[PDB]
Amino acid sequence: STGQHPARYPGAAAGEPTLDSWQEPPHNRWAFAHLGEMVPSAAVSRRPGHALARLGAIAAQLPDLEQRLEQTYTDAFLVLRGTEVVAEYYRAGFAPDDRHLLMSVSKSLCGTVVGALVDEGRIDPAQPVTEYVPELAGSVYDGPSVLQVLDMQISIDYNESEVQTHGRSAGWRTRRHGDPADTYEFLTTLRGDGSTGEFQYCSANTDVLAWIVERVTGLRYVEALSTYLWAKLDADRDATITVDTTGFGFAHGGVSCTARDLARVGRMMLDGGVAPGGRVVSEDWVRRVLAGGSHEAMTDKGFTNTFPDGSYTRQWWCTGNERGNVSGIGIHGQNLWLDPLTDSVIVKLSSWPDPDTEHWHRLQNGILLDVSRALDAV
Repeated sequence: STGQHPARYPGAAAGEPTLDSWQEPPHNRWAFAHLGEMVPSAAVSRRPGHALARLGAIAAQLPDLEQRLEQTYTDAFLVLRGTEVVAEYYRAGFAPDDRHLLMSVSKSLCGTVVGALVDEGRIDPAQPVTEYVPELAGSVYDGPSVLQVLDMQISIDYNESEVQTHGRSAGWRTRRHGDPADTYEFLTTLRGDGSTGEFQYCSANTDVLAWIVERVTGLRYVEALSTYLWAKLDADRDATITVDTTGFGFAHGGVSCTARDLARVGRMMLDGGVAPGGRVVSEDWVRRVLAGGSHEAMTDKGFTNTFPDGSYTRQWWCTGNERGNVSGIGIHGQNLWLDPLTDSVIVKLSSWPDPDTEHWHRLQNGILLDVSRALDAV
């Protein structure tokens, strides 16, 4: 048993509605206004072919930038310098206001929600996970602190299999018989040797954070992500997030939004944690993110080969490079990239044919770094 979870609507029974009950009362009142949460759905456009390239400013310094973006399967690219959009690119068929899957850039959004609750004094990172989610007793999350989840310094037996099972449990892939019912149940199945302190990138960590958020606030993670972050950004559009059969948002990977709106998250980070709608996280939280995590914990050569002094903290990758670059990162080429030096945010949303190869990362990081340097005063 995974304990109490936020009801899908006021008074809803646990787990209700399901794909088979949503037409029945009392479910149908909510379901009729939220059917996309139950059944896959397409937009029917209220608006009735060519790539949009407005690289302009930095185009002078980077002549072949558009070709480089094409080579890295770029769907949306946006550079925010201060409060100004100084460069934009969208591939043919992807509109400026279209939303794009964030993959694990979603994690950095989740960490931000956790940080907001730390700022409020409702989460103490030093406390064990089980202080907030007792039902994780007996799992690999029995013992580690919330901060160790945030920094992903927990040794976990997570086949990178657990990765497929995780997706099946959450509805990203077709369910197999014997699979856990939902994301919460999947998390309780996870085991490890009990060691901590070394970085191990594991998507399960972020979903535990979201579960903690739910227990602390009583809100569905879907709503917490809005209340503590999205609704304070003055975003152009809602974000979306995939949900599993209990309505639990896929915190570690399932958010989609526009490139411009994602940049508003970076802007908030470079503004000391303050957004147009109010403070999201504390100045201290932002400083700790920009400062990085323990370097010695970071033993992922896939990262340190490019960023030798890099680290990871609070759901952000920290390059530790001379620019102090930090980034949200998601597979197939998603970055929410911060360049504090120039007070700039770079959003790149892509669809590399492959999820995570040295080849694509090399090309992608080359672009992000070149664009960052192009923004330097000269």
